[PDB]
Amino acid sequence: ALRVTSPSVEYVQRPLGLDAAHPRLSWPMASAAPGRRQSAYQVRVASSAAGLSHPDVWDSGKVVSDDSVLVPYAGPPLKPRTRYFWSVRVWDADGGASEWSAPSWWETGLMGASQWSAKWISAPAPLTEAPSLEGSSWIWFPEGEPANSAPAATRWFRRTVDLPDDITGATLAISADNVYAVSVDGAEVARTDLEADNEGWRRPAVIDVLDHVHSGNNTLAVSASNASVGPAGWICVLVLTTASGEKKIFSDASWKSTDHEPADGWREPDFDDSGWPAAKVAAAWGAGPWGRVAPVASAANQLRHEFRLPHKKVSRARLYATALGLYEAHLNGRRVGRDQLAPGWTDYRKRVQYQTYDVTSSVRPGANALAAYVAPGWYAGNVGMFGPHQYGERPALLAQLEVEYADGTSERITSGPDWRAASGPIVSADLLSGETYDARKETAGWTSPGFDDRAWLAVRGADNDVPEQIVAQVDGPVRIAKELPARKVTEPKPGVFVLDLGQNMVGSVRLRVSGDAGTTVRLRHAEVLNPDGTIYTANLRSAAATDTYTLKGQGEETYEPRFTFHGFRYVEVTGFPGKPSTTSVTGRVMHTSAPFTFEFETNVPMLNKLHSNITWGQRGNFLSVPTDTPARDERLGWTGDINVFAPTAAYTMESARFLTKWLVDLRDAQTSDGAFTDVAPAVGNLGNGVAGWGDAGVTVPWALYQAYGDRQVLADALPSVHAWLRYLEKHSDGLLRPADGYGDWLNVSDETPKDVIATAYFAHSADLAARMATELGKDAAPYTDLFTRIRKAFQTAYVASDGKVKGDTQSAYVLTLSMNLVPDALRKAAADRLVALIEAKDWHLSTGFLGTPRLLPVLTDTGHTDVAYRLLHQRTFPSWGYPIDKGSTTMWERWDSIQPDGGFQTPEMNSFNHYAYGSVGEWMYANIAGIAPGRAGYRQVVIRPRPGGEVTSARATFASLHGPVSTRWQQRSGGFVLTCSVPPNTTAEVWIPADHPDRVQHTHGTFVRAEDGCAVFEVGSGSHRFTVKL
Ligand SMILES: [Ca+2]
Repeated sequence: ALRVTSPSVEYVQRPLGLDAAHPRLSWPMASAAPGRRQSAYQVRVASSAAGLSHPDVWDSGKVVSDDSVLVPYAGPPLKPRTRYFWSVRVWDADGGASEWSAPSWWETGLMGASQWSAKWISAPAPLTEAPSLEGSSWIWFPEGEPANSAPAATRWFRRTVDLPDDITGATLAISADNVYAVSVDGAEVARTDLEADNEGWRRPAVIDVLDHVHSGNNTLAVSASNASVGPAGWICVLVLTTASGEKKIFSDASWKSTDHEPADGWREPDFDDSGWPAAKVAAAWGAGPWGRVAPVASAANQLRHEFRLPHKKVSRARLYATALGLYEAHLNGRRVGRDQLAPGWTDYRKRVQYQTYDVTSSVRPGANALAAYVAPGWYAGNVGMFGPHQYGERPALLAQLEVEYADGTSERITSGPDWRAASGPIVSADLLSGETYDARKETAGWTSPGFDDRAWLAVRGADNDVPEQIVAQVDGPVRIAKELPARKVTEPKPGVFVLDLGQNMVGSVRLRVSGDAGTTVRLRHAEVLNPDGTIYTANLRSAAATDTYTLKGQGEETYEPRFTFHGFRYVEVTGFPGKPSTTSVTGRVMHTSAPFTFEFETNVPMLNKLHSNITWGQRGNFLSVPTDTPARDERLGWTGDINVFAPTAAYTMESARFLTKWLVDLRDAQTSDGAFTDVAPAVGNLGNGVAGWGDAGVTVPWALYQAYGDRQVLADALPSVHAWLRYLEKHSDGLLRPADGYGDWLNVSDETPKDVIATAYFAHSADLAARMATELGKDAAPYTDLFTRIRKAFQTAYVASDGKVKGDTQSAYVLTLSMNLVPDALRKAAADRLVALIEAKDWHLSTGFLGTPRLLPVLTDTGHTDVAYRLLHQRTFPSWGYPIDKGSTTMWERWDSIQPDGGFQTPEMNSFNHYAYGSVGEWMYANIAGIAPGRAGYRQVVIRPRPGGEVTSARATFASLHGPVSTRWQQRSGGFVLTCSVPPNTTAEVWIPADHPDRVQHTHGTFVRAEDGCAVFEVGSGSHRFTVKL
């Protein structure tokens, strides 16, 4: 008989906090007997597992249908905060019913803003703002009008100040147009450098100076330099904290200045400056050309609330939470959940995602404490190459804890004005810069009741814009999926240790260290090494990717960052007490919580490595949004990159929830004139309307539809697709598109004309829109007609009588053949020419981002699988093999990220972890493993392994929505054997290469025809075997 295995709701088993009005149910089935199809199903939903025999929510009754995947709930409207139990049974094609599936459940979340009574809260200004420059003045030497114009020169400044007794803290905030070097009592405490300056006056530094100040007279001295003729000035505040409040010392006319280089000693207390004139105020803070300049603070503050619960039996407790920023919540001394970087990145003006946690076993009778760290994240911290405060200035928390009692009563505890805040140990936390943690600043016991917080500060209501929508998180929360212990420790310079994790990973480390309180360990993170064995970080650009930990002197300390992440294979450790060992550093690999769904293995080590690298490049960049790179100061949701990689991504991980979520981001960013943006979420004024980039709005829904059969993804995308096509028609001339855009980005000196590219993508988008309309039973004629008209305009403009395409590049042919743009009479000629260009390059590809994903497929489509294998197995540059031979463990941004001479490509743009060239994956899975969808969502699977190159042996399992699709084939002593497993309610078309077609032995299925050297079989579900002996 047929049985239901692993039923799911919205792609997952037992989702907690699901807000869908009509959650989509799936029931993979298993059967030892071949050839099974579903004729009917019946779903029941009830308020308890036992209640399913007499269901109180829904009973579909027996529904005549072969649908078994993503069937929408169609009972009475669902209520918020409710657990729904469900079960399904089916009838096979004979009429026999299965067992009822073992009962399962989903639980709704809050389903709408009105169900929140919590308030947004933030730590108060002393905890979320850096010491500021307000009250201070920009000063210079008294020459002319320095705020307008000063010479390109250095000026010198001194001030002796009498500081109060009992100083407990001291900070210096300082900025200069253009650079400065500041000292206290002759010891330099900070500087900026002329060569490194790029409008550094915009970014004041804040420095702790307690170790250099004392009571009584202290001498401050500053040199400052103006880089060119124009505005000059420098500004500072020295804040001294004592138990009786703050004292501030400003830059102002009480400072002495000189314009002639002073004698040495000029920084020392007893130097004679009595002949130096007073410094001149160039502008008060806020005045001059410099505006309201402020230092940036990025602390992850602690927020907490104690409360009393009744002594009654708890039936259930849930915490719903989110942040404008990032948070980690704690309840009664125990961290809540296992998510990292919650709530993730959305356009916070339009939506923020909330999380739901089961905390039933954490709540207590009597005294309870709820607590959270709250950090800047994407909301307020550095984002890409664009700096901080993209959405707001200060992070905010929203939290609602609901406890239900067995007597039917309940309590609700929320974020609000009664919460208290403290700085705690996380001094700085930034996604790009890293995290700085001082264990001495720990407040032991703060996540537990009975804690003394009388000297904590009242929280404030947040002044953040309220997101339009608060929605249950759609994608899998980022979680640690695995740990990578350090594989070796080197010491390439004295006291500078480099630990190799053996894999370029994304996440952060656990540091174990024992040593004296006050010892500071620094951890820098790198993707690659210099030839001397030191870490190379130039390609990271402005992202420091440095975590700093100061010890509390308490046994074997453990430090695990919370509010940052890096992309790296190597960790450089400085300041370690003694010698780190491999146990000192362990990588914690973080990404979206989605399963891997493709196992692939061949007889060829290099292909197995290529597959590993693909899955590592994908997972490294699947953290909240599909990113271009996880390591440098970028990490943006680049449309081009996911456009090319989506079909491969949908083989190797369950990518439906992740890319569904991202397409919501893309549509949130679509411009008012219908242009898809270059990145989504849209930050930093990057462009829009770019061919092969903005087209992700069409190609990514289609890729999800092909992999999963997800009709809802198409329905939700189609109106944005219409608006995109309308935009593209408006921005074209007789349907020909401008030669603008990125083009075939990072091709190997084989540049395709951008108008050929742009017009090809326009047509392809029209083609896909017709295919979507068709799948949805909508009217496709307008789109089909549009496609027809673009293809004609395209062929006339760029395709010659002999089949030559304008630009005569590898990508020019790849794209036209792929998108069905070459007239059919000329496909042979166009493909012949492609092969000719490959042969001419000594059997190397030349394609960039847009050409590469379609190259091996086009080669196979046109009867050149042998050539595809040649490219695939190629080891010399450019190739997939070239980087692998150089020790790659991910896909690089460039074919030559490490060049053949051994040097690096330009650090201006050179990542070792972009998934784009991993798009070769889909060709391997479809052709070596022989697993491809004949109908959307693998309702029919085409099993067409094409042996070739060095592959004589392959095995694969794809975790489809209908269940596992497996293949295993072997060529040996003349003979071929293929076995496969095809799940119930699906069918397969199997192609078996054979000298003599009608001689193939087969356990199941029907010979239908001979084609291209193989017997073609049609087969139903089950375990099949095919053999060809001689
Ligand atoms: Ca200047």
